[PDB]
Amino acid sequence: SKLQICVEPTSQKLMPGSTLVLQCVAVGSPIPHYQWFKNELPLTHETKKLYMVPYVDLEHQGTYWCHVYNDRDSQDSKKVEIIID
Repeated sequence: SKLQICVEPTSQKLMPGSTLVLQCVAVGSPIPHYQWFKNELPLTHETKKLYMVPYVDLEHQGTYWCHVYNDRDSQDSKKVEIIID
């Protein structure tokens, strides 16, 4: 079945100390895999539908997206901006 992202991440405007929660959910068979990126670099070990940072600071500001893939198809989520004010 067609790999397709159904839940797209959302941009957020956060304060230091707030929680960052990004989500990307896809359907498909074979079952989709995920890998999150920030500022063009993979976030190590962030291979889940959720990416969550409990207490944010300025270092978490940036542009994020998730690569979603299986052994036939792949899609990139929308790019979202996390602003830390």
